[PDB]
Amino acid sequence: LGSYERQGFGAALPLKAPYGLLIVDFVNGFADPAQFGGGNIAAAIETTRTVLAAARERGWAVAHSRIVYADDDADGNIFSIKVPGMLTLKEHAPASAIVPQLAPQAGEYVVRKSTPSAFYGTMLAAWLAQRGVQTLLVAGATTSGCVRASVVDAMSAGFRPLVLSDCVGDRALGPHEANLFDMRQKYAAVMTHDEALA
Amino acid sequence: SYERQGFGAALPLKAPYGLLIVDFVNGFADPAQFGGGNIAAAIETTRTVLAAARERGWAVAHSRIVYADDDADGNIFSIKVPGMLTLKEHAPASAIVPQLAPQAGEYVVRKSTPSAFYGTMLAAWLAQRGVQTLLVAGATTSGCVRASVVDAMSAGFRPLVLSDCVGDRALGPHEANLFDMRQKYAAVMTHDEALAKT
Amino acid sequence: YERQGFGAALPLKAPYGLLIVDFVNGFADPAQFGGGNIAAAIETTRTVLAAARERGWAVAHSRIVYADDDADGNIFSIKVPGMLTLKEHAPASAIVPQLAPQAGEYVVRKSTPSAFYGTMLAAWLAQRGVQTLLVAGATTSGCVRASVVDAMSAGFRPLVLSDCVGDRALGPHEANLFDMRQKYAAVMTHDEALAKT
Amino acid sequence: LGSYERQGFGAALPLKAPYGLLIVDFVNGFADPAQFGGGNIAAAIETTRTVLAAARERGWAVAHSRIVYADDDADGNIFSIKVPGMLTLKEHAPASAIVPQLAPQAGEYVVRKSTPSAFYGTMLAAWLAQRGVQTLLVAGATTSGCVRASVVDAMSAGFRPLVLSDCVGDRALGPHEANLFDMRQKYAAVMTHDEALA
Repeated sequence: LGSYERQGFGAALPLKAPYGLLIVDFVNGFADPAQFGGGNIAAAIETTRTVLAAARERGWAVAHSRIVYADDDADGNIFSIKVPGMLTLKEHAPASAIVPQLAPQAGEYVVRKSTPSAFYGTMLAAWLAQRGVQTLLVAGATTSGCVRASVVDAMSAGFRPLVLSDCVGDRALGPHEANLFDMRQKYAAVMTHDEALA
Repeated sequence: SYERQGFGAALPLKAPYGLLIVDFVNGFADPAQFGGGNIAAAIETTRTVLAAARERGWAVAHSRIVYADDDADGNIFSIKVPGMLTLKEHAPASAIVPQLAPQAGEYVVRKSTPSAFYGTMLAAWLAQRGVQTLLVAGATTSGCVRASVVDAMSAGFRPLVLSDCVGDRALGPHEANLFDMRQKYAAVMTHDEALAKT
Repeated sequence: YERQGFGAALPLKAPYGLLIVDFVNGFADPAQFGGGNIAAAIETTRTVLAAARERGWAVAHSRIVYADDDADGNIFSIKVPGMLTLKEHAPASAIVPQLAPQAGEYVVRKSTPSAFYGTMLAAWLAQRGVQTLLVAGATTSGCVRASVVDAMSAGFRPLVLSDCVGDRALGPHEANLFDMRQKYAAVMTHDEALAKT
Repeated sequence: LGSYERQGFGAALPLKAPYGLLIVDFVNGFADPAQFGGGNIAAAIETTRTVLAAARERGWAVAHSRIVYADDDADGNIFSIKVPGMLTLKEHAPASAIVPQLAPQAGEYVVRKSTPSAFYGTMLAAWLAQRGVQTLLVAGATTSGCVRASVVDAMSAGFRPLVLSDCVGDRALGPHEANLFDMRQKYAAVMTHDEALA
């Protein structure tokens, strides 16, 4: 693991406005640990609220993500084979719904996805492109799933990702911190929410 | 919680098959620059695999990180990992290692981001051939391998992770990323198992 | 075009799919966004769609749809102010009844001309192994031609059903069929297509 | 043709900074009427030099497109089924080179594609998003071809297209003028170069 600093990894990603905020799948099925798990997801959702309000106070473009399949499993995919309970994430299923504490407002965009990433076959890139977004704070679940996937795509799409370490949670803490490492060492700025805001 | 929330489900293999070898390039073969860890081993192991594909008629595509000579397309990825800039077309570091040298009509895919698919023709190329299951070998396990794997799932292809054919510079990062991929994104197996079943 | 090698034939190749682009109430009725030959295109598509279901082909439909607060109001809705009126539950945005979606049929929602742009449609077709995409919809010089180029670029063989695509104005319809024929597609009537497939 | 004004097509697309210039496929092959040129492409090439020169001294983001296929035809696609001459635009074939008149310098990106649009299977979108580009001047060839593909994708990608009326070119005036109509109507601000820079 010394190879990372030798070969020049983990360089700081300087921060640049305009800012935006992406919250990825903080949805009833991911908050409640009976369905799609809880390690530090419950905690992450709640801390995120400060950011969200911070977002709305500064006039930040904000985007929320939801995994949504079609009711007749029309768009059932390779993903929903590997993790079968994702098919159950239908448009009206309470389980697919954003959690009351992060409920969307005003001109904030809600993106429906059938993949891990909030960019993949969505209009997220162009929405942020259009709004001239340079740096993008990310929050959500899962750290080792949709978050990271969404985070690497933010990067590739041309956005300076800033991962809120205390605003992403997983059902599993080991994966949680390894994916923070990967991301810290390769794909974005990685700091807690009070730090980000400042 | 992973078991109890339905993860880990087998992803059956489905012909026709293809092979994607990601960033098996001198940069990543060579530990003074970007290599190290278990990268030298997956490269040799991948030869056996690349040979089989050649015998069986599969679509084979190779990936290479390539940034512009004048840093024209230097990007956010370039900022966390400034060395990725150094991989110019015609820098020997960007060249596919000689021992997996392309043939024939095997597609060499040029990318400037982690994933083989991002900002490239790989899905279209594979789509046109009707590949259903994609063997993936390459580096880095925790880097470009995982990005390509997740994107290949997202684009419709069943990912087949050849776990002794993917390498990283650090064993912790390598194991963690293989675990995520098996859980969520791919059928992970050894070349022996994959080759025989396919 | 012939001196430079254009409009070569594009041979047909199973598995077949069908795309129906934006045949919605807004686009079929002439005061809203419809007009011209769009309505007869809808009626000829019915026959194709029926055959697709019987043949077991993958069927996609598309719909233009913006968010209800206009949060995703983009550049396309600056050029064409009306498009923003295509909200999810707005009747204008709903597929025409003649062509209602059944069971396995994918409803692609979009806020741009192409059914491929920022949608999963390439990924949906590829999962199935569709090699040839039959295309119907409105508008020939809009969402069709954009969809036809994109399926071509995503590696699919576009078969444009020239009598199932329809437009506001004949000229653009005709000069966009021409392009599609010269650069992007097998273009042919729906009865040839149903025969050769 | 009345229908356009009545249903609200053709409304103004306001020019918004910062600006960016895209030049599509003004390559020797498309300047040369034996191969892919003809019509008003020659004159589009010459007028373009003025927009390019203004782009450089104004600090505008500049991207230039080229069509390029692999030497061994490994990326032969549906496009070159329909226009087989496309196969001969190989990386080092004179016909694939940007015409000397619009010789790129600088941090000017050159984007290599095998499809009509400069945006499809390329980094162009992420490239302009990182630079914060809001309005994108377009020029190139063919109007009824790669320029129309590029301008519709530009727009879709969240950028304000601006077709340089006299810097886009075709081999036939009928398709040229049909395509400017559609673009003027659904996709772009359309106006001459001097209108444009002023």
